[PDB]
Amino acid sequence: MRGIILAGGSGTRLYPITMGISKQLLPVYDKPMIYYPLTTLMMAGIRDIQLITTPHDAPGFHRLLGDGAHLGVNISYATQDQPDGLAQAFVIGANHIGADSVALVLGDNIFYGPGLGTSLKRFQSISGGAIFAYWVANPSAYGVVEFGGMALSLEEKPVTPKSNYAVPGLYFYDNDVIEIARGLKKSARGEYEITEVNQVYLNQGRLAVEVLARGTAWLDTGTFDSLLDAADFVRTLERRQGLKVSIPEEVAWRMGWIDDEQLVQRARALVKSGYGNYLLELLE
Amino acid sequence: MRGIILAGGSGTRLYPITMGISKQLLPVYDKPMIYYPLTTLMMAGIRDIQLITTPHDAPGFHRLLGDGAHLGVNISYATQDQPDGLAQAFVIGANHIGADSVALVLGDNIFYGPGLGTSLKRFQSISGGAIFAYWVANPSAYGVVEFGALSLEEKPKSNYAVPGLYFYDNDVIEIARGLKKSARGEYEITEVNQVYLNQGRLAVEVLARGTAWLDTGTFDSLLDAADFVRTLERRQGLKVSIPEEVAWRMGWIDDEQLVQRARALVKSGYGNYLLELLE
Amino acid sequence: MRGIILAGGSGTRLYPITMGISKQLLPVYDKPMIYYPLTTLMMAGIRDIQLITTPHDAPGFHRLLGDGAHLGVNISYATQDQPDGLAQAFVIGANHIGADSVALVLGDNIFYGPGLGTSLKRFQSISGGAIFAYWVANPSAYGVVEFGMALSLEEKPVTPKSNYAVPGLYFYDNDVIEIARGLKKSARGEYEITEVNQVYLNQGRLAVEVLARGTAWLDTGTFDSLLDAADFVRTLERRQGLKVSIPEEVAWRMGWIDDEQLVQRARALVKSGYGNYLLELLE
Amino acid sequence: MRGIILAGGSGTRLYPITMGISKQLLPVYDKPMIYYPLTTLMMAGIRDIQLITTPHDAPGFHRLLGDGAHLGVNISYATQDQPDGLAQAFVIGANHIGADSVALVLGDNIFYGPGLGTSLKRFQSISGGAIFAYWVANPSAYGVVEFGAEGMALSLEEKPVTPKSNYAVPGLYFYDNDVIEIARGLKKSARGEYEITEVNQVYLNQGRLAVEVLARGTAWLDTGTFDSLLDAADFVRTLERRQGLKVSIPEEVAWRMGWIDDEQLVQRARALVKSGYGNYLLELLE
Ligand SMILES: Cc1cn([C@H]2C[C@H](O)[C@@H](COP(=O)(O)OP(=O)(O)O[C@H]3O[C@H](CO)[C@@H](O)[C@H](O)[C@H]3O)O2)c(=O)[nH]c1=O
Ligand SMILES: Cc1cn([C@H]2C[C@H](O)[C@@H](COP(=O)(O)OP(=O)(O)O[C@H]3O[C@H](CO)[C@@H](O)[C@H](O)[C@H]3O)O2)c(=O)[nH]c1=O
Ligand SMILES: Cc1cn([C@H]2C[C@H](O)[C@@H](COP(=O)(O)OP(=O)(O)O[C@H]3O[C@H](CO)[C@@H](O)[C@H](O)[C@H]3O)O2)c(=O)[nH]c1=O
Ligand SMILES: Cc1cn([C@H]2C[C@H](O)[C@@H](COP(=O)(O)OP(=O)(O)O[C@H]3O[C@H](CO)[C@@H](O)[C@H](O)[C@H]3O)O2)c(=O)[nH]c1=O
Ligand SMILES: Cc1cn([C@H]2C[C@H](O)[C@@H](COP(=O)(O)OP(=O)(O)O[C@H]3O[C@H](CO)[C@@H](O)[C@H](O)[C@H]3O)O2)c(=O)[nH]c1=O
Ligand SMILES: Cc1cn([C@H]2C[C@H](O)[C@@H](COP(=O)(O)OP(=O)(O)O)O2)c(=O)[nH]c1=O
Ligand SMILES: Cc1cn([C@H]2C[C@H](O)[C@@H](COP(=O)(O)OP(=O)(O)O)O2)c(=O)[nH]c1=O
Ligand SMILES: Cc1cn([C@H]2C[C@H](O)[C@@H](COP(=O)(O)OP(=O)(O)O)O2)c(=O)[nH]c1=O
Ligand SMILES: [Cl-]
Ligand SMILES: [Mg+2]
Ligand SMILES: [Mg+2]
Ligand SMILES: [Mg+2]
Ligand SMILES: [Mg+2]
Ligand SMILES: [Mg+2]
Ligand code: NA
Repeated sequence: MRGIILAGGSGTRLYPITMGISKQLLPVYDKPMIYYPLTTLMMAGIRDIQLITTPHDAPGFHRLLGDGAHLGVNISYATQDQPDGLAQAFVIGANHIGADSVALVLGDNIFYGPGLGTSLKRFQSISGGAIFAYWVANPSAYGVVEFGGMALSLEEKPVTPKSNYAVPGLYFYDNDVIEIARGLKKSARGEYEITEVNQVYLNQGRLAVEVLARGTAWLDTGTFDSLLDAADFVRTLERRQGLKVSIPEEVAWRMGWIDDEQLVQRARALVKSGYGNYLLELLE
Repeated sequence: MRGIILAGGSGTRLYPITMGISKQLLPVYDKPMIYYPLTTLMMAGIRDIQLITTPHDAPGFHRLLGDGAHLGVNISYATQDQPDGLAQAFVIGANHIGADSVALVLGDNIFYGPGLGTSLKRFQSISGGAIFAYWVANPSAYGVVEFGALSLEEKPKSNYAVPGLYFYDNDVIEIARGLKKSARGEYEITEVNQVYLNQGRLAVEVLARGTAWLDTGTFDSLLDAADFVRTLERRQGLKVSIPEEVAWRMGWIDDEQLVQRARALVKSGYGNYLLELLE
Repeated sequence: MRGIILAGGSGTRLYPITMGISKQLLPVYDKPMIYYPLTTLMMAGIRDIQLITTPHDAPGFHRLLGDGAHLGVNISYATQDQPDGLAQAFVIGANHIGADSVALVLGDNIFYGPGLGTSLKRFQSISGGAIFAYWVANPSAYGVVEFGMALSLEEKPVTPKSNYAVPGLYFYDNDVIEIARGLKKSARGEYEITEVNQVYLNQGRLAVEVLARGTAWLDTGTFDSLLDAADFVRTLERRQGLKVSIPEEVAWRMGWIDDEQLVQRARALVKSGYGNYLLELLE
Repeated sequence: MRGIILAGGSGTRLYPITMGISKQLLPVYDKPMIYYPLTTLMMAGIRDIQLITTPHDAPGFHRLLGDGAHLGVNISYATQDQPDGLAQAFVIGANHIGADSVALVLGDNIFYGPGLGTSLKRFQSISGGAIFAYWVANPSAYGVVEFGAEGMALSLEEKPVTPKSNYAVPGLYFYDNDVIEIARGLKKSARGEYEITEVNQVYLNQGRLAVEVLARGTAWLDTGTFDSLLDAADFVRTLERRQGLKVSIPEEVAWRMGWIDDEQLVQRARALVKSGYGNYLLELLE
């Protein structure tokens, strides 16, 4: 299975913060935003990960991640000329995907909790599509899945939502998604829609939908309030429960993709922020 | 008076966040970090403002700020190739400063409260230097002033921090030049202040009771800053350091310009506050 | 002008917290809830303050506040046998008020900012009624005032005519007692403060002021609003070095207690940190 | 095994808050403080629970908890004349404990996370004593346990000026029946109190103190200062807002244990309608 992080977009909902910088390079407490979706792929067992970025923001990502060898992975890059839809991930990313299955994660999404770690490897064998559902108070802000207990309908940002279940930005597909995505026309709102990709899998009878487990947090960081709330959550997990979450150096180390020497290496550079100290303790 | 914002630095206390974004382009709730020291200069009535940035981050600043004209100011850019210390502000910015007095603000500082708004205009006339003091529990983390003004020491003989806002007459260009490095290895703003102190030409004001001064340079201090700004909006209905507001209140842009900035920033909710300013 | 704090009620919106203890004895960061409305009355210059409580919660209040002498005021008590509504403050409190004007503050309310400190003494000379207005995003939760000047007043409207809540601070001349005595129970089953205000509005004798820009107003009667309030107060201290609604400070600033008395208060409260602030006042 | 919650104390470190309310009746977000230690005992499988309070604070606890039957538990109420120390729990509570083992939990403590739920029942068979350890930045502020080279407990000190480790000893203790006589033999410490640390020292010196470092990802909190109380409330709200969990809900535990049935749970939900807390109970039934 190959991994893609959609990390472009104009970030208009964060202006003026994102006039000067990509949403995906914004801090969430103690690490760049892009670290969270990066680690979600890594935890699913994926080592070949492509970022799709705008042309103008790519150098930021290159400066931050290079080719990902320091994290035990192969990170590569592709460019999206304008932000004309999430379903373009599979078109732009088709070379990267090859003949494999794919996991797409959105660059502004944070997944945390039971079932959202190393157990995501269960999706590597995907046949058809697999997507998720997460109860929210305001479903009209998201893609929405309606159940009957199987999935019944999907709608992007419905003015009259048919459930309270948002569809988070993590999607697993077999290789058929490339042809599905290539065949899509632009929606009314001007975009190649991931919700329409999911519709085709649904029509065929091979969309699986799983409600995220009790105790899971899912966050989209695309508003001033949700970005700040995400940071507070991550800090709270460290201060109260002693956990640093989505630390790619740790995940790479726990998966065996880098050794102790390398871990120490990464830690030394990050000593002064406090981030590198966390890394050191993992050893002792 | 001309304005300089130091907005370079390596940001090593924020790694890895600052491996991919400048500290001065960090979000602090509803706006980027640079907006805070920028609006502090604008409130002092300063329209000639040079950002010193690193070569690599400069593009982000440009995309955000351009030439300033939309905020009714003249934003100019200079490069500092290496973060060799704060006093390089004056050497690097000397063509900018010219024959004028100068306000230097640090790119990662927030000033909020009594006496830190449009009353700052009074410093335009500065002769000598003028700096500030602010009580803090952890005086070691900052530069430090003792009163009888008595001693300055960069990182205690008191609990008074010297925050990152400094006003100098034209002499500072020469004084910065006539310096040579500290034990860690930087040209320190603290030494400039020492020089002015030595001639008996440094004024120091304790910031007013109830002022907030913040430095966003660590994971906790940044997040605490963000939280503070949001708290001001949710609890007190105040949006702070909005440059379009300051410019509009100063007469530097007009109603229809304001309405344009607002339309451009409508999706995030930031523009809606600018529209409310008219109603 | 005399003062009343309504500090009874059942606290159902905080159950099961308030199955133990009164809402008005809950912490907000560094002090009991009741200190905020108490200090409001004090900043208005009022020294004769009656607390109305339930019968069962009274001992908590007596333990905390006693007769108020340590704060340079006279705190007295009355009980409300059932929580039959806010306007009963003026019936229960009739003897306390006597012939005087009165300020009523609700026990779960925090007022902070410009115009909400010692400048409140300007209301002592009230003729008629004077109430306030504060923009909230969710007006249906509160008393609501519509402007055109005040056009209408409605208690928790399903379709609010404005975003302006009517906060729990009210100043009235002596006529309020008879107005309250004449009320019947609303559809809700309570003698409503909103109806008292309606009577003054009917008579053209209700003044309404929108709270100043930069003011905070809070009602702490939900889990979220209680916790939000605590976070706000701690933020003021951590970020701006302010401790707010400290009654010892207010009393000392009014001349009601002296330096040596302030020291005694500080000494009583030193293990928590609260007393250290009081010592820092002296310098 | 019997349970005791120590819920007295003067609460001086929270004055003036605790001049008007017991620390153990303070709000922690959506429930009183006392519900956390109570639910800890219940999750250990303990239904016979003694609450020790001050005499003046007792009525508030009775108003809250009544006879405990709504939670499927039996509540014995005791009072402590003066706050003379933690080990007095076993003297006051001697009749309550009888011949059984006992769990003691401190009224101002919150335990959350792996190993601190229903798996606590593993301590009912305790022989000797069993206590815990939790890394803190400021161990001076707590009882402190030092481990030897072989990883076993080596020393215990209450609030040492020079801590020998960073491991605080949290306020949850499991003991066999010998604890009563041990506690009976104690003299007041240099703080003037009958200390829990001295009880634990007796068992350690006897070679029968077991100490477990709390599992990775656990939260342990003491709510006895303005900042720790507020931090605790923030934590509990974040778990709901972000992870969709309400924690230490004793009605839920009683219902999961089979101590109350569906109709009883609804009855509790109905008493708790206006706050949101009851609505959570209704959601459990689905
Ligand atoms: C439209 C577009 C977006 N992006 C990036 C930016 C974000 O990291 C990510 C998703 O864009 P956003 O504008 O944040 O999308 P958002 O409104 O949050 O909605 C999406 O994300 C939601 C979950 O966060 C889903 O429930 C929706 O079904 C899905 O459409 O993709 C691209 O890289 N290219 C694009 O063309
Ligand atoms: C290993 C590791 C994990 N995490 C995060 C990822 C998740 O949000 C959270 C839990 O991840 P993991 O511990 O790998 O466990 P998870 O994927 O939930 O799998 C567990 O939970 C599943 C569902 O209960 C079980 O079926 C599995 O057997 C069990 O291993 O911790 C980090 O942030 N950093 C890490 O290094
Ligand atoms: C060294 C250096 C820094 N910078 C930028 C980064 C920051 O915006 C600002 C100050 O750099 P920082 O490393 O944050 O400095 P910091 O440790 O906070 O200390 C300074 O700022 C403190 C106030 O925050 C003062 O109390 C100290 O006296 C002063 O030394 O200048 C530059 O643009 N160029 C530079 O060469
Ligand atoms: C009904 C009743 C309440 N009380 C106490 C409890 C509270 O401290 C205070 C107010 O009662 P609460 O139930 O919070 O009222 P609440 O729903 O917030 O609304 C009141 O207060 C709101 C402002 O907080 C106003 O906007 C409303 O017009 C007013 O009716 O009075 C009494 O002492 N006796 C009572 O009969
Ligand atoms: C002295 C005393 C206290 N209490 C109650 C109040 C609290 O809920 C609980 C503990 O008293 P506190 O004064 O908070 O104790 P505290 O300083 O936190 O320290 C205790 O609890 C700490 C854990 O929170 C331990 O690490 C210490 O070893 C232990 O002595 O017992 C009583 O019921 N009776 C008492 O005599
Ligand atoms: C005028 C103005 C002030 N402020 C801030 C600056 C100060 O921190 C605070 C008070 O400033 P100001 O009202 O200008 O007061 P002063 O006369 O004390 O200088 O409000 C803004 O954030 N935006 C604005 O448009
Ligand atoms: C004097 C004083 C005011 N305050 C609060 C009350 C108000 O919320 C705010 C300002 O009050 P104050 O300075 O008295 O101003 P005003 O003249 O505007 O009424 O500070 C305290 O908390 N403690 C005090 O001792
Ligand atoms: C069963 C249950 C557990 N919990 C809490 C207790 C613990 O802090 C955490 C885990 O408890 P539990 O799931 O019982 O697991 P363990 O087997 O690790 O003991 O969840 C509740 O808050 N409510 C509940 O109803
Ligand atoms: Cl109430
Ligand atoms: Mg998004
Ligand atoms: Mg700094
Ligand atoms: Mg109320
Ligand atoms: Mg018995
Ligand atoms: Mg304690
Ligand atoms: Na037994």
